[PDB]
Amino acid sequence: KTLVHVASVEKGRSYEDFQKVYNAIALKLREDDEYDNYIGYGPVLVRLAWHTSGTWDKHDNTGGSYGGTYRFKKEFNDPSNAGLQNGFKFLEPIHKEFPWISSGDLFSLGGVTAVQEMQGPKIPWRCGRVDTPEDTTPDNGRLPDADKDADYVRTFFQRLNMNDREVVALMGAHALGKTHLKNSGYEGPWGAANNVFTNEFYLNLLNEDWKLEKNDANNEQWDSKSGYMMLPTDYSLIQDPKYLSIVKEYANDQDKFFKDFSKAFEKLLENGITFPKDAPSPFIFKTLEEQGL
Ligand code: HEM
Repeated sequence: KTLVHVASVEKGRSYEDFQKVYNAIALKLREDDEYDNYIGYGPVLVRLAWHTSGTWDKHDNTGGSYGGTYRFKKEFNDPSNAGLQNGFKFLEPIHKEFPWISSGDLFSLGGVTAVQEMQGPKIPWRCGRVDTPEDTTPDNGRLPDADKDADYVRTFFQRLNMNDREVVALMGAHALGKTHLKNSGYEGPWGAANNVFTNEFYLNLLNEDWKLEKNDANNEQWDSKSGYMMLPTDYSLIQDPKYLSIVKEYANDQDKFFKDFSKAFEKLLENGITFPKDAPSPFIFKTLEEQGL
């Protein structure tokens, strides 16, 4: 048994309307550049898009991006989501200016906007997520643990209908931002260019000299002398021979990584949603830079 969630376009809206929302997000990203010691809000908005989508369960179609349920306190206060309140606060003035967009559409568009504005690939995006009631909020515990191994990771993502290539591609988002000890019990960035979307995550996995250390929360993480870290689950991508081949591919082919990430990220954001056959095609938003804005 699975619920059906049919996409329904916000009434009367079309590409131009959502490009305006895109633009407002992008301009605020530019404006509020001081966030997180000048990393900016790009990374936390990408994380917010993933965590609001990553509760999905293919078996019964519970969770997922459609209902926008992070706005309800059970999901907002998931310990897995610690730190994401910053993303939500960023989006509040956006939602205030454009109150017609659904919460799910906003959270997922925030992630697309962030990736593109950080020079990542275009991510086609579809509208029509519809807010669902508080009792549809999925319980805590559907997001993954970081202390585990490759078998955990593989098994975890089966629940989101992601294969090895999809998983390795999605994990490349760890180029962005950092772990924060008070949020997750891990500390440090994965790389140097952490508000520009690149394939740095894979290059660092393969080329840094990693040491297994304990951080100040008494948790193990892999650290390099350049001041970078990897979670146990990140490092698992080079411990497993199947993941390791894919890491090598993306480390050696920027374009391939961009294309595969774009597909997997859109899929993650669309899991659980039925698009009517007459739905609009996916939108590909222009960046501020492409618009001369
Ligand atoms: C095994 C799967 C994953 C695990 C265990 C995991 C774990 C974590 C942890 C522990 C943090 C640090 C949070 C903090 O302390 O602030 C984090 C941050 C982050 N995650 Fe992942 N993650 C996974 C997959 C993903 C995926 C699939 C994406 C997106 C496609 C993603 C995007 C990010 C981003 C952008 C940040 C940085 C946020 C910031 O700097 O505020 N993660 N993740």
